[PDB]
Amino acid sequence: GEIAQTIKEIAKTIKEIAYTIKEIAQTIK
Amino acid sequence: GEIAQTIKEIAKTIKEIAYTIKEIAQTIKG
Amino acid sequence: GEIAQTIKEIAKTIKEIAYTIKEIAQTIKG
Amino acid sequence: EIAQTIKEIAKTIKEIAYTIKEIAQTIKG
Amino acid sequence: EIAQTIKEIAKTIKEIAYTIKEIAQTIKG
Repeated sequence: GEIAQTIKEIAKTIKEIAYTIKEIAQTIK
Repeated sequence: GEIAQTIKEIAKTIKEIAYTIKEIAQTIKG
Repeated sequence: GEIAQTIKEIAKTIKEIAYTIKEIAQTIKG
Repeated sequence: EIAQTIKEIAKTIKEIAYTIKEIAQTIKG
Repeated sequence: EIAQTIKEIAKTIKEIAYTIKEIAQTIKG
């Protein structure tokens, strides 16, 4: 359903952000 | 409908953030 | 209601973050 | 549970918003 | 599960909050 699919999309995108910010932390530290 | 529309707006904004943070990571990466 | 108000607060804060990360990208690289 | 979890998310996102503003301010002329 | 997905989002956002603080400390330190 539309609510479930949107929440899944949010969860996936937040995990992408978490991976990118970890890559930034690795480049800097 | 208000809940569906608001969480869609949140999803779109988070996708904007995901693109920008990747641009930042790439500029600083050797 | 509490759920509606919290989701509104989340949406507003994420928009603030999206603008700050765009300002970081602009300051670093334009 | 749902109300409390989304309140926790709202608070954590406000913490992130403060930290990202600190980063933006340090690098800005 | 809606509750479980929102809990997973809350956990990922807490990871992001920690990582961004580590980045801010390395840049400002």
